Formats: sequence, structure tokens, C-alpha cells
Amino acid sequence: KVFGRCELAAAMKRHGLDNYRGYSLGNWVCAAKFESNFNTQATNRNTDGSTDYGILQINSRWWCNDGRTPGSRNLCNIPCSALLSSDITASVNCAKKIVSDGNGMNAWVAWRNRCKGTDVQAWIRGCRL
Repeated sequence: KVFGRCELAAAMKRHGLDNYRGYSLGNWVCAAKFESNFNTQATNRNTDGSTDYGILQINSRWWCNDGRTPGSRNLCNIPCSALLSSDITASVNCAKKIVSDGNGMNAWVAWRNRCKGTDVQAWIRGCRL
């Protein structure tokens, strides 16, 4: 599913990401924009053999099982395919664990490089939320 921007904002809000670990909704929308372009089906292989999955590009070395990543820890206790669903529940639940891991949203390199320090509330402008 390719979400619209306000569509995704409403879904993330419904699932409790607005202000989660102190990150306002616009941070999470911005992160999804630059991780996946709001596409839940996005996948990208990494150099270490892991793959990133879904709207927030969550990685198979630590977080989900894809059956082909050695040293996999599966800390979210989910198959990585669950992160590609049109239903963002699994992605949100796992993102909540990731952002709680100690480095906050710096865990998402696209957030650090394209969102952090910017006017992230622009990502929710116009939306009825």
C-alpha cells in the first residue's frame, strides 16, 4: 500500500506514535517519507546481508525474521513480511521498540540525515487529525 501523507499521519496517530518517546507525529511521517516513500511494500538489501522492510525500513538482523539473515535476533518476534502489510500495526509496534532502544530516532539513518533538525511539523500540514 502506498499511503497518502495525511492518510499515514492519521494511521500513525491512531496507533499512538504521535509523541511516542517524545517524537512528534511529523518526525514519524518524515521518517516514512524518506525511508519508503510511504510504501509499505518497500524492501532494500543491506551490505551485511540483512534487508530493510516496510514503511519504516526495519532491519532483519535485529528486529524481524526473514529466513536469510545470519545472526538474526528477531527482537520484534515477527516475520519480516508482516512489515509489508497494508495494515501498519506490526511496523508501528516494532518501531516503538526500536525508538525505545537508546538512540531514539537516530536508529533511522534517513531520519537523521533528512528529518532531524528540520521543520518536521510541515509533514502534517493540512491534515485533519
